[PDB]
Order: sequence, then C-alpha cells, then structure tokens
Amino acid sequence: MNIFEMLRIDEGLRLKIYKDTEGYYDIGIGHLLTKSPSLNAAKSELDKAIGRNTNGVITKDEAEKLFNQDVDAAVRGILRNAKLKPVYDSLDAVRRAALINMVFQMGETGVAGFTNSLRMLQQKRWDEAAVNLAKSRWYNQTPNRAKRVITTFRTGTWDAYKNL
Ligand SMILES: [Cl-]
Ligand SMILES: [Cl-]
Repeated sequence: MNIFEMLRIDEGLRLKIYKDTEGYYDIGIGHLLTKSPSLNAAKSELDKAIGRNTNGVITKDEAEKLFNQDVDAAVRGILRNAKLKPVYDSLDAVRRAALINMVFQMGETGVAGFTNSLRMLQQKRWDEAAVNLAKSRWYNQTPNRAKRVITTFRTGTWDAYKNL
C-alpha cells in the first residue's frame, strides 16, 4: 500500500465531472475543480486543467496525471508549511501517508488548524491524537474515511486499508 493506492481507495475514480461530498465540483481522483455552483465554471476550470476542450469528460490517463500533480502538490505544501513540516518530519512512513491524505482532502490550511492533534502526533501520543482528531467536523462529515486515516495514525500500519 502506498499513498497513491490509499487515496485512490478513499476518493475513487470518476471520469465525468461530479459533485463531491460537500457539493463542489470535482473530477478524477478527488481533483477539486471549483467551489462555485456553476457547471460551466467547472467545465472551464477543467479544460484549463487538461489543456483541451474536454466537454466534462477525461480519460484515465488524464485523471492519473491530475492525481500525480495533486499528490506532489500536497507533499510540497506540507514541506513548505511551518506548522506541518515539523510534524511530517517527525513521523514514520505510514503515518506520513496519513498526514498527506488529510492535506489532499482538506488543504494545508485546514490541516494546520488541528493544532492540538498536530502537537500530540508530534509527541507520539497516538491514542490521544486519535481521540482529539475525532472531535471535528471532518470526522462527523466523512466518518468512514476519517476512521481509516485516524486508525492509520493510531497504529502506524495499513490495517484500515487492507481488504479494500
Ligand atoms: Cl490543475
Ligand atoms: Cl466517509
């Protein structure tokens, strides 16, 4: 299992513009196009992202390309963020993948806001961090997904994902 495989399980794969859990427009493997309510705004961002008149549809390759850019950007965003980098550098490989998952999902800014949890993770207080992470809108909105990432941070293993 690796980050790619992990996120591909959590986000799925759709080749046509779709609404995410929050009502925004995405395409591919959780690639956010626009937060705006217009399908046109979305088709426009989409063609601009792919570099061609897509007409709301892309291929698998195209989806994977966006995905690759999105993971890379997540990592790069963690590394340039003053609150995140330290956390990330203190973690083992599996748990680093759990932090990238939350960043890809919610943005660097969103994550950096989990101040108390970040500190606990940094301290290696697994169970405490898990309980703290759970007290969030994130967990309440997408509990199944949240449970997987939290277990990942709690255990340092890919158990929540083996079987999927
Ligand atoms: Cl893009
Ligand atoms: Cl969920």
